Amino acid sequence: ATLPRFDLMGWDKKDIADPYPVYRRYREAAPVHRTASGPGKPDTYYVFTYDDVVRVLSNRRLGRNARVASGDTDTAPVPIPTEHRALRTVVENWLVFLDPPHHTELRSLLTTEFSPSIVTGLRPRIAELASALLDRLRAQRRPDLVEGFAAPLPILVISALLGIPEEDHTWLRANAVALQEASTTRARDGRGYARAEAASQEFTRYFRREVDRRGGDDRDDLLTLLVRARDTGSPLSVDGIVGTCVHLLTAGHETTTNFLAKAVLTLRAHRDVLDELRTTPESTPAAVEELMRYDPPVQAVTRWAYEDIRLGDHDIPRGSRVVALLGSANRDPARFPDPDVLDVHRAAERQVGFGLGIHYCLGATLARAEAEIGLRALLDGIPALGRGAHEVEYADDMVFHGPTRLLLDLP
Ligand code: HEM
Ligand SMILES: O=C(O)c1[nH]c(C(=O)O)c(-c2c[nH]c3c(Cl)cccc23)c1-c1c[nH]c2c(Cl)cccc12
Repeated sequence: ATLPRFDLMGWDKKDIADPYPVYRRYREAAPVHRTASGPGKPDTYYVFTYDDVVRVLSNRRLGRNARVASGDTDTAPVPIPTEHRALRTVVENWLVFLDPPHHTELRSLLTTEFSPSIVTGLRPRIAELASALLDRLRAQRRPDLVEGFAAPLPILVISALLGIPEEDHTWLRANAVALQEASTTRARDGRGYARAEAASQEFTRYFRREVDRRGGDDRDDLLTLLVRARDTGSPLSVDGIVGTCVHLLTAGHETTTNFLAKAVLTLRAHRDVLDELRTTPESTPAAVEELMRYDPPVQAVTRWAYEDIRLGDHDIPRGSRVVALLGSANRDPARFPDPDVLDVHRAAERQVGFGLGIHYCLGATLARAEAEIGLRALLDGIPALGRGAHEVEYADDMVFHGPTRLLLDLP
């Protein structure tokens, strides 16, 4: 061919921070790129166009279980190495890696807790949190927008939702990042799953203690809602409740964090727009839509073929692993003219940064509230947000994509 074998492993720092040119070349050669794996194994098909990505997350034929796909069984249900138990029992229990019917029942029991009406009555407390955070972060030496803002904001929001102390916000962040070392795009090199294993163990005990405490008080809070189901005839285990808690805690912030951080890098690289938001507050909602498609926090999601399927001009055999590049789709010229230009005026409801299909983002509404509000606080809270320079460090993560830390500078 012309361009080489494609995958998401082992990227250099500078391409992680700006992979769009990579997605562009490959996308221009072919909409799908097959990447074999060997002797009796499944190849991976990477989808780069918007239309194909939509089909992939739409198809009732692409599931989340590799072990269901292969008909094999010496195969893990979740992409977690068998030797690691705690880790593995917590990831198997994530709604995201679930297929109907189980997934349907769990999403339904959960979905009512993130309603537009609940989110609306939360906007005030989310605004108040963000402000107080910018206060502590301001009286500080070498402020880091991530650990000092983008990370604790959504953590405080989801933690109050679950029913756990805010005082643990830093402790929750640490373990979350440690656990995150298990996603498929990271190395397994030097200290692989090791840290993710210990992170899983701490969360299991931590949450186990919580659930064991339910029937003292009972407030409205996910933990109590869950344990209530189980005690009144609902079919779910502690391993189910525990994983669901970890799943929400992580799903509840790691994406919001990466979005907030990358939203700052984007605006600083587009001062005309950032200067627009500062002067015109109502533009925020529209801007959040663009910032979202321009540089989405989730660059890749995977599905598994449960029977043969034809995507693009390739036939994807039952058992294949399919990867939908959300970041590539969002910059597909076939659907977003001038994909590299930050244009807040283009029509919304097209960007797939929140996914699509039955696994669409459970807290999309909440997420969008934290983004609009959080961005606001930044725009109004840090006048020099777009001035001077900064220093950023991206993580070795192509799934949860975004800065590990983002430093700005003081007055
Ligand atoms: C701007 C921030 C956020 C972004 C960009 C985002 C993006 C996504 C994407 C792309 C998926 C699909 C994954 C797949 O198909 O494999 C997803 C799933 C999910 N997200 Fe969000 N998310 C965000 C915030 C949140 C928040 C704040 C919560 C907490 C309420 C949350 C909870 C979930 C859950 C539970 C799922 C799995 C749902 C299922 O499997 O049916 N997310 N998210
Ligand atoms: O590692 C992957 O390949 C992966 N793919 C997805 C996906 O959804 O397609 C995820 C994932 C888990 N939770 C998610 C949420 Cl809440 C949003 C978007 C993606 C994910 C993950 C993922 C994130 N963190 C993980 C950990 Cl810690 C273990 C195993 C998988 C993941």
